[PDB]
Amino acid sequence: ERKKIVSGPALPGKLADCVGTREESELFIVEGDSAGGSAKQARDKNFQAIMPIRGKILNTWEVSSDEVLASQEVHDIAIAIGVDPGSDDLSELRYGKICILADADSDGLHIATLLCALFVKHFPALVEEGHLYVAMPPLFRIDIGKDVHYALDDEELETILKNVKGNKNPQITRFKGLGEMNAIQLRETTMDPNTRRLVQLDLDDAHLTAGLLDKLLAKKRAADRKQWLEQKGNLADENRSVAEFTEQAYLNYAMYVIMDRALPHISDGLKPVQRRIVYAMSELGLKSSGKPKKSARTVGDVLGKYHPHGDSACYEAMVLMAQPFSYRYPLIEGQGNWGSPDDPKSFAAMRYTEAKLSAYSELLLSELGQGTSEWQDNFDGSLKEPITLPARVPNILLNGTTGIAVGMATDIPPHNLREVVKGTIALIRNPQTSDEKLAEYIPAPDLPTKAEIITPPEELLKIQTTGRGSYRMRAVYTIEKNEIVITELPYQVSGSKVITQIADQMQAKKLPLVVDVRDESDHENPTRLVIVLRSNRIDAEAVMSHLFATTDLESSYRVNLNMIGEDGRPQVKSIRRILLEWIEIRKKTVTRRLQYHLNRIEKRLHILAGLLIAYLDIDTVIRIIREEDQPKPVLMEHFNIDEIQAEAILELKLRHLAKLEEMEIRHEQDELSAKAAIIREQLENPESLKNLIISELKEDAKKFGDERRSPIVARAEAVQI
Amino acid sequence: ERKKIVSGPALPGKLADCVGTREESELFIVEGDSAGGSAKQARDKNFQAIMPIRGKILNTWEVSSDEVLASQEVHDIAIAIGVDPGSDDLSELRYGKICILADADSDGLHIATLLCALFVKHFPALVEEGHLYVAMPPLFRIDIGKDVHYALDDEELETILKNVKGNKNPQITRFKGLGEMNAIQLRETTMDPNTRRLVQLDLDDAHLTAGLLDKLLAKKRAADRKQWLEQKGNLADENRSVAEFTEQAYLNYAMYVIMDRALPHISDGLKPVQRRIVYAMSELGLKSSGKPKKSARTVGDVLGKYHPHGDSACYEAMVLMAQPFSYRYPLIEGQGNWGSPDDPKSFAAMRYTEAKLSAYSELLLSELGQGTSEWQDNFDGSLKEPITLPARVPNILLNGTTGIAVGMATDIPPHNLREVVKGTIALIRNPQTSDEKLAEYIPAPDLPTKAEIITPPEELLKIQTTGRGSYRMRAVYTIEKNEIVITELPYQVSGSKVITQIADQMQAKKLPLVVDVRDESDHENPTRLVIVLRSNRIDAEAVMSHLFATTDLESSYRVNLNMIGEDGRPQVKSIRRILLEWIEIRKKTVTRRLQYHLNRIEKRLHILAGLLIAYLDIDTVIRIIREEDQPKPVLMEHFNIDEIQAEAILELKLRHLAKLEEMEIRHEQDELSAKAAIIREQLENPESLKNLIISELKEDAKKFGDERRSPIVARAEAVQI
Repeated sequence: ERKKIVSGPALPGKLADCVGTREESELFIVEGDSAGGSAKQARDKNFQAIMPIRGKILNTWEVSSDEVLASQEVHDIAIAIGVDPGSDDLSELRYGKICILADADSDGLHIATLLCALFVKHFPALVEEGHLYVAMPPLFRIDIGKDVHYALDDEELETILKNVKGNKNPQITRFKGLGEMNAIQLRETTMDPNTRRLVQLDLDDAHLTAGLLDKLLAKKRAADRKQWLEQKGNLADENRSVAEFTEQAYLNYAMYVIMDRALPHISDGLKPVQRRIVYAMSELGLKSSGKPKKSARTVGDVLGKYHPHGDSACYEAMVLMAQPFSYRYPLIEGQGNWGSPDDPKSFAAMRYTEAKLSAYSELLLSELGQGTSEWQDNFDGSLKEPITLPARVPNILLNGTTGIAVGMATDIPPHNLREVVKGTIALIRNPQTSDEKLAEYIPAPDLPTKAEIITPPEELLKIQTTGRGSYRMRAVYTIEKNEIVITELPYQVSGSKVITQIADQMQAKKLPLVVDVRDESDHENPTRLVIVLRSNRIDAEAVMSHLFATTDLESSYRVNLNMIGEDGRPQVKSIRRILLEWIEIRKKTVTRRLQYHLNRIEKRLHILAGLLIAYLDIDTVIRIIREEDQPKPVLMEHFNIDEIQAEAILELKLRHLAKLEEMEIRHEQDELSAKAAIIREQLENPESLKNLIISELKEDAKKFGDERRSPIVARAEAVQI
Repeated sequence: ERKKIVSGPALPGKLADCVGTREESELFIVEGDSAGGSAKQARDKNFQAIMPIRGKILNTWEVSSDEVLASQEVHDIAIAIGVDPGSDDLSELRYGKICILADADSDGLHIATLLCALFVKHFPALVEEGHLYVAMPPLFRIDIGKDVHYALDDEELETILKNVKGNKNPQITRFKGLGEMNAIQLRETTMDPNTRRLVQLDLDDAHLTAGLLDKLLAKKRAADRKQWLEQKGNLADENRSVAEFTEQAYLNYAMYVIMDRALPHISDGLKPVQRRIVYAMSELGLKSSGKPKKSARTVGDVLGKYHPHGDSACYEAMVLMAQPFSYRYPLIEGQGNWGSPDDPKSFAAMRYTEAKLSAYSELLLSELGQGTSEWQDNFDGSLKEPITLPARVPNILLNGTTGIAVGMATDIPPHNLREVVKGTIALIRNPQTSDEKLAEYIPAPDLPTKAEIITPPEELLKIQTTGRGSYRMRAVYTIEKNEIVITELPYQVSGSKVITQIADQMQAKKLPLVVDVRDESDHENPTRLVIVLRSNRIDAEAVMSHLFATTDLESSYRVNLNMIGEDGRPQVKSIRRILLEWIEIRKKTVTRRLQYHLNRIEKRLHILAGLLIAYLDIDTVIRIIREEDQPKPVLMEHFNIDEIQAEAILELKLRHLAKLEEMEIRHEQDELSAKAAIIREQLENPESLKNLIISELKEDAKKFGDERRSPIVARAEAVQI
C-alpha cells in the first residue's frame, strides 16, 4: 500500500501533471538530466504528464513487493500511476498509457530494462492490460546542410533520402541521445501521437518472461547470464514482447560496458579508450622520435573527438600505459611525475606531465594507413576511427589487462615479447604444437620487475591450458651484515605498504629480531627496502620466510584469460588458443597490407613506363612544354601516354626533367617489378604468406624485444611465527 | 607533546627517511600527487628524507598549540621533525634543514604559505634558528629542439641563452609545476646541493611577521585582507624574510583564484574559462551562421589548449552562457537539452548537446584579428591566447556575473543592451552626467524573464551609486475563474520548487483556500503554474499576497558590483564608474583597430598604384610575362615599380590581367583614399574618435539590442497569513 493522496498534487515539483478522462492521458517516465527539461516543454499539457527520474532506478527484480516501496523512486512511481505494487487492482490507475522515454544508447537501454523489470515484477496487471509502452527514440539522424532530420525506422530513412534531390550530400548517423534534441524535435519524434513511434509492450507468457528476466537480472543466474553473453555477445547492436525488448536492450548495455571497462579485443589487446588514446596521439603526430606534448593536449583531443566520457577516465588510462612499473611494454612515454609503485594512483595532473607514443607503439600503428583496418564513425559522425589496430605482435599477452563489468572479469598478466614470438612462430609452423610444448617457449608471465615467480611448472601449465588459476611472486633480497636488503618487489606491490605491514608487526611485538625498517630507495637505488636486524648472528632467511608468509613480500595473482575474440564474443581462452586465433587475424591484416602495396607499386610502374618513354625523347618533351599553351594533350598524342602519365611528366620541374636519368628510372622499375612479383606469390601461396609473417615477427622481436625480467624459481613454502 | 617514538620507524610508509649526523640531514616536505614519486627518486638517501603530503594542510594560524596536534598532517610533521608545537626545545630536531618543495603556480604558492604559517605559529624557534628553507622551483623553462633546460633565475637564463649558438630558436616559458619534471631534472633543479637554489627563511621581527600573517590568514582581518587585495592585486606575478615570501605567495594564490572563480575583467565581462571557451569556439570556426558541433568538441579543445582544469568546470561554464534563462544575451547556442529554470544544473552531457557561437558573441570577437588585443602564452607555451577580448559593448553589465573566492564576492545583474548603450553614449558626450541622470537611461537591471522588479527608484539608485544593495522581483499572473495563472517567474526561481513550497503549506493546513497546484508548462506555455482556489468568489490577490510573502514567487537579489578594473585591481564600482572606465578601454581598442586598418589600406593603395601603371601599358606587361623567363626584374626596371608591386601584377592570372579595368582600379583607389583620410583625422582628433564610437554603439544597439523584459513596477508589500 502506497501513501494515500485524496487532496492536493501528486508528487508536487516532480510530477508535471496533465489536465485531462484519464484513459486518454499519458505519463512519460524520463531520465532527468538527459531529457527532463526538454520533455516538459515537448509535451501537450492537456493529456501528457512527465515524471523525471535522476539516473537509473534500482534492480527490483528480486526485491519482495512487501519491501519494494522502501525505495523512493519506486514509491514515487506507484503514487504517480495510482497502483500498489503486487496488486492487480487498476481502478485507481491515473493514466491510460505509462511510457518509458529513454535514450537509444547503452545507458538508455539499461534504464529501459530496469523500468520494464519493475513493471513486470511488481505491476504485471498493468502490463497485462496493455498499459505499458516504450517511446522509441529515432534510429537515424540525417544532416542536410544546416537541416537535421530524424528517422524512427528504415522506411522513414528511405523516404527522407529519396525526396531530397539537389545539391547537398546527406550524412546519415546512428542516433544516440535524446539530450541532443531541442524540445520541438523531441515532440515531433517521441511525444506527438501523430508522428511518434510508441510501442506497446506485451507480457505474453508470464512464466517465460520471468524466466528470461531471471537470467538477465537475478543473482543466482550469474552462470546462465555469463553463458548467454558468450553465446550472443556478438549480436549486441505496434506491439512488442517485453521479453524480447529487454533481452536486446540489456544485451546491448552489457556488451557495451564489458567492452568499455573489462574485456579487450584479442586483435590488439586494447579497450576503446586505450585504442582511442593511441589513435588520437598518432593523429596528433606524437611519434616517439619527436617532442612530447602536455598530456592535456591528448586528453582534450580524445574527449573532443573519440571518447567523450570524462577527462579523468581518459587520463587515468593514459597514465597506466605510461607507467613502466604497470605496463610491461609502455605504449606512451614522456617527462613528468607518472607516479610510482609505492602508489600508482598518485601522479601529477595532465597539465604538467608530458606524453608521446613509445617506439613499441609502432607495432600497433605503423600499418594503420595501409588498408589493414576496418573503420567506423566516431561518436557524432564527423570523423572515422579504427575498429581495431593492425597489431604486428600479440600485444594482448604482452601488456595484459584487468577489469570487470556485469560479473564478467578478466585478468591477463604481461608476458615476454621474445618468448611469445617464439611460441607464435612455433604455432604458425605447427598448429598442433601441444600446450606442453608451448610452455617451453612461454614458461610463465613476465612482469615489469626482477622479483621472482615461485609457482611450480605444472601449475603454470594448468593456468595456460585452462585460461584460469593463480601464480605467486616473491621479493628479491640479499643479506649484508645485519641487514636484509630488498631490491625487487612483486608486481603491483607497494614498498610503502610493505614497510607499514612490517612496522605493524614490530609494534604488535611480533618481530623482536627486527629493530628498524628503512626505505632507502633513491635514483642510485630504484627499490631499496632495508630490514635491520638485532645483530649479524640472526638467521635472516628465517625472518624473510616469516615476512613472505605475513606481508606483500610474497603475493598471489589471479589469472582469467577473458577477452573479445575475432567473432565478437567474450570467451576465456588458453594461451595456445589465443595465439592461434591471433595468427589468423594477422594473416588477414598482412594480406590486406600486401594488396595495398601491390596497387601502389603497379600505379608507380605505370608512371615509370611513361617517364621512360619521355626520357627516350627528352628534347621533344622539353620543346613541347616550352612552346605549347596546353602541353598535356600534345604529349599524350605524340608519345601515346595517358593523362596520368602526362601529368607526372609535367609535374616534374624543368630542372628535374633535365636531371632525369634513364638508369635511375630503369633501376626503380626493376626493383619495383621484383617487389610486385614477390607480393603476388605471397598472396597466392598461403605457405609463403606464413614465411613472411614469421620473418617479420623475428625482426620485431629483435628490434622491440628484451630479456625476461622475472626469473622463475622454486622456493620453500613460507613459514610464519 | 607529540606521540613518542624510541623504537622503530618514524611514520612508516609515509616518511622515506635518510641514513645520515642529523645536522647535515635534510627533510623535504612535498605535495604527494604532484611530486611524491619523483622526489623520492630524485633525493640522495644518504642525507635527504622526503615526506609527501596529500593536498594542502589546514590553516593553523589561529589554531591553539594545545589543539593543533588534532590534525594528522600536523601531528605527522611534528613527529618527522622531532619538535613539539609551541616548544622552543630543539634538542630532538631530526634534520638540520626542513625544506618546503612546492610548485611555482597558484596551488604551490598556497601550499608554501600554509606550511610557513604552521612553522611561524607553532615552531617559531625552528625558524628563528634558521632551520626552515624553501626549495625554489625553476623560474623559466627553455626548449631547444628536443632539449629541455631550466633556469632558476634571470642570470641562469642569460647564461643558457648566450652559450647556445647555431641553428635552433630557443623557446622560453614560465615554469609552473614540478610534476612536469622527471626525477633527474627534479634532482638537478631543486634537490642537489651543488645545483639547487635553496632559500633560508628568516623570522626577522616576529611581531611584524605575525602582523603580516594575521592579515593574510586570520578571520578577523577579513576587512584588512580585502583592502590589501584592492591595493596590491595588480602586483600578483641566500636568505629571505618569511613575511615577504608568504605575502607574495599568497597574493599570487589569492589573485589567481579570485580572477578564476569570482571577479571578471571589466573590459569584456569574462573570467578566463569563459574567455577561453569563446576564443576556442572562434578558432574552431563555430560562427553563428554555420552548423553547431557537439559541446564535447569545444570542451576538448579548451581542456587541451587553454584551460586544462577538468571537463566539468569547462562544460558547466558553457551551459551557463547557453541558457536563455541564465544569460540575458547568450554567448552560445545550439540544439540539445540545456536544462531549464526548474533546475538549471540538470542538463544533458556534452557528448549530446550541440554548441556554436551566438550572433551576439560577434560583439566580443569580430575585432580580435585586427590588432586590438594583447596576447600571452597559453598554459604550456605552445600557443597564444588573448588576455582580453575587444568588446564592442559593456558586456560586463549585460550578462553580469556571480562568484566568490577568498572572501571576495561579486554579484552583477544583467542589464538591457539598449538602455546601457544610451547611458554609455550620454557618458561619452558628457562625463559629468550625474548618477541620477544616468538612472533615467538605465533604470534597473533587466532579467531574462518578464517577471517584475518592485524595488523603488530611490533604492535602485543607491544600488547603482554605491555598487551594492538588493532588489526584489515578483512573479506575474492573471486571474481566470477560480485559478491563479502564473506565466513569469523571478530570475533564477524554479517553478518546481515554488510548487513544492505551496504544496507544503497546503499539507501544513496553512492554505485552506487553495485546493490544487498544477504545473501546466509546455511548448505552447513556456511557464504556466496554476493555483486552483475553492471557488470564483475567493479574493485571489489576497492569496497571491500571502504567497509573495512566504514563497519564491517574490525573491530578493544581492548586488555587489565587484570586478577587475583596467588597472588589474579588484574594486567595487558604481554603474557610472564602470561605464566611464569601459569607455576609456573602448577608445584604446578602437584606436588600435583604426591603426590596423590604416596600415592595410596604405599597403593596398601601394599595390593599386602599381596596377594603374601596369594597366596604362598592359600590352607591354603581357609581352614581358609571355617572353621573359624572369618577368619580375624586367617589369620592375621598365615600369619603375618595386618587388611588392611586381609580384601583385604577376599574381594575377593572364585572364584577370586582360580583364583589368582602369576604372575599377581608380574607383578602389578613390574609395580607399577617402577611408584613409577619415581614419587619420579620427586618429588625430579625440572628438571625432568619440563620434565614431557613438555611431558604432548605435548600430550595435540596433542590430543586437532588444526591448526591456522585466518591467519596473510598484507593489503593495506582501502580507502573510
